[PDB]
Amino acid sequence: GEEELAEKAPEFARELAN
Repeated sequence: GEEELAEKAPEFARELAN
């Protein structure tokens, strides 16, 4: 359940920083 988020990782790094 962590691969899908790592393979796609949609604007996750930014949303996570904004």
